[PDB]
Amino acid sequence: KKHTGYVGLKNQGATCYMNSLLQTLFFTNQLRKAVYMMPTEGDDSSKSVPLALQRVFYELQHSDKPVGTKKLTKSFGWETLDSFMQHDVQELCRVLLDNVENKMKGTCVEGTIPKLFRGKMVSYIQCKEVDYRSDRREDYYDIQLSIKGKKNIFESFVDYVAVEQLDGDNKYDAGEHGLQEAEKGVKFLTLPPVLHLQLMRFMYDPQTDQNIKINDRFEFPEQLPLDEFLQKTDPKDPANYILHAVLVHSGDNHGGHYVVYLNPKGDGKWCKFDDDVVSRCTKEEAIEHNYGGHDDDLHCTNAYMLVYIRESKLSEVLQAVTDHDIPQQLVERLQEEKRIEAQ
Amino acid sequence: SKKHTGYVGLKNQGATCYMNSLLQTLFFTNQLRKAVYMMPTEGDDSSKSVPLALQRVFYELQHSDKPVGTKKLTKSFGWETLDSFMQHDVQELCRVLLDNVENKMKGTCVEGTIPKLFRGKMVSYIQCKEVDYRSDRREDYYDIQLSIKGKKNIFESFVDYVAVEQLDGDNKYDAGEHGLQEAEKGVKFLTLPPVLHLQLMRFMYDPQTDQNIKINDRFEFPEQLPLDEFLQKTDPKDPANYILHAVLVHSGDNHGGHYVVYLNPKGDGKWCKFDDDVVSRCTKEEAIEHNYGGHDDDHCTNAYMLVYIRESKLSEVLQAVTDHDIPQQLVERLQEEKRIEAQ
Ligand SMILES: Cn1nc2c(=O)n(CC3(O)CCN(Cc4ccc(-c5ncon5)cc4Cl)CC3)cnc2c1-c1ccc(CN)cc1
Ligand SMILES: Cn1nc2c(=O)n(CC3(O)CCN(Cc4ccc(-c5ncon5)cc4Cl)CC3)cnc2c1-c1ccc(CN)cc1
Repeated sequence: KKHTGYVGLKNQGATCYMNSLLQTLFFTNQLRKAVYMMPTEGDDSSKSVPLALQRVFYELQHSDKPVGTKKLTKSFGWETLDSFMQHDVQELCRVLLDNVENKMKGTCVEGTIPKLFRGKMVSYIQCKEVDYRSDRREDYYDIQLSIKGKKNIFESFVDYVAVEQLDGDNKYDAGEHGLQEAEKGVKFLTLPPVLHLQLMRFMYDPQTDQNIKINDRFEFPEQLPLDEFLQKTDPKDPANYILHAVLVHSGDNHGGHYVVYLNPKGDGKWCKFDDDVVSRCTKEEAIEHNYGGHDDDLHCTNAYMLVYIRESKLSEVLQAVTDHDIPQQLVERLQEEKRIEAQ
Repeated sequence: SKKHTGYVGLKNQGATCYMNSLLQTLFFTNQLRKAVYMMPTEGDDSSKSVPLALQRVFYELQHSDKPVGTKKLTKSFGWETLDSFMQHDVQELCRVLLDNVENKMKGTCVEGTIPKLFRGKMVSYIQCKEVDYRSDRREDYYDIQLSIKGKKNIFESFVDYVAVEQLDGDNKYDAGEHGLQEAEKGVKFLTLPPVLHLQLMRFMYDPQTDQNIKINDRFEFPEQLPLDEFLQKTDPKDPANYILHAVLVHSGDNHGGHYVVYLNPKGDGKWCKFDDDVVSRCTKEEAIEHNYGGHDDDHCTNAYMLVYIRESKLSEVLQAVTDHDIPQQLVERLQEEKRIEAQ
């Protein structure tokens, strides 16, 4: 642990992106502190997902040996390779963050999950020839960006908010106005302090009747200005984002190699987390080397998920955690477990 | 205006002597402020509950741009008259306040925050010279009263504090079975807390007037204070190096004099003067050297209490506080309060 100050997670079976996600959440310090505050007193140790996350986080913060997850995987039910093949990374994030948000209801940290992670967008449909429009505001906790045909994150976001035509056979059913020509789009109302972006790195290919991986080059910046994708900017807080984590997949399949790059303090000092092995790495190894190979090389290593933190919130999100942020009760609970196990 | 410094004052409401000085001192003990916010003040009465009254003063100190009142707070613990404050020393009011919140933090996630911040351990011994008898008393302490008359500075006070006293001749020690014996009395520090409260003995009983008088002698205190040599056993993993945080000052010879506090709230050596409702930036010299007290050649303005913070604990003790550290429940309760009188 002393190489970097950070401890790894055991490779325990094939859980694909799990270890990567767990480190990403662990180093969302404000989330971690909120999780320690959950009132898991009466919870049963084997079935409680909130306690199990407390346990993983406690061990990540204090253990100098790699940390196990078997109680965690048992607690939310994904104990086989199939569970991870049949879910996307953001679905596992939703499973975990939903559990702890519900456990935080009625406590001092209620609402921590929404405040850190959920933004607001509006999706619209506008009829060209008649006076009819439909608006639906929608909350989101992650964004799935299209990469195929796009060179970088900015072009992905341009694509995401682009106006789409519904004419010809596409025509919009406008109800009492009949079939109409219209343009459909989405706009961002807000962006959250912690921004979870998944890249669409598998696409359904009819040729094989199965999904294949997209290995194309796709660039993302260390610093991400997003003000121009809001509907209305705030001069008092520009939507400037800072890269926190790069979740990486090497290979073409669920048998590939999953790792995560983080700079946990947000200072641009990066480490690579490869299950039990954590090592310091260059910024290039974390960012540019995970852009993905371009056509010429004749490279299946590339990012599928990025975490950005709003500039204006970085010091709050990444605020230091001391072991006095872990309640004595929980400390004793987990330390009792260690004594039972070691004998 | 609060924008001068970012800090707001407390109203001068009658003669509460050192109270406003001590409230700012505690408010800028950030780790303690956050714990106080975490207290479960659901069902207590606003005019009866001291823990709720402290939350409310702290909440207003953190959010209001007008000076903050204290009548609800003084009413909740009973000191409504100048006599109430005249009869107690500063550390007694501190003890009253910290006792209330610590009791209220039992069973909660922040249980024990008060001892962790403020309590040290000392051992007091009497050792018989000529017979085999020794009496040892371990004791907790939350504050230290330092003698200043005849001492030039804090180091000489601490030298005095731990100096061995001879019990012989007419002040021989009653050693019980061993009769009257000659012995040596002393004190040793086992631990020093992260937040160190030092009262200077600036009032001494004088036989000439048969009453207490203020001692206005020069007594120097440093910005950095190494204390390792006063520990019975030192720790090479954490030296007892302390950083000056606050200087509580008195002007006059009288409880009718002027009470102010100087703080550098962030511990970065940028000082402000807190003069009830008026907070202003000041130089380091006005906070420290100007409060040493007039050297005889010539001043009744001087420090009576200093707060030091252990070097190794500064970033934890002074960890920044956002409004996310205040539970939404409590915010609503205090905002309902404010609307009722606003109308
Ligand atoms: C289109 N799209 N692509 C996505 C994607 O990649 N991710 C990352 C992973 O969830 C999935 C891929 N792994 C790596 C990986 C494993 C095995 C193979 C493989 N096995 C056989 O062949 N190939 C290939 C790969 Cl890249 C990392 C985690 C997440 N969401 C994606 C979406 C999507 C878009 C909209 C919605 C509705 N809002 C829901 C989902
Ligand atoms: C000896 N000793 N001195 C102390 C002291 O100064 N403080 C600071 C104050 O509590 C007291 C002084 N005021 C300012 C002040 C007000 C009025 C007059 C005045 N008016 C007319 O005459 N004099 C003069 C002044 Cl300086 C500020 C707060 C606290 N504890 C002190 C002790 C002490 C030592 C051991 C124990 C047992 N552990 C208990 C107490």
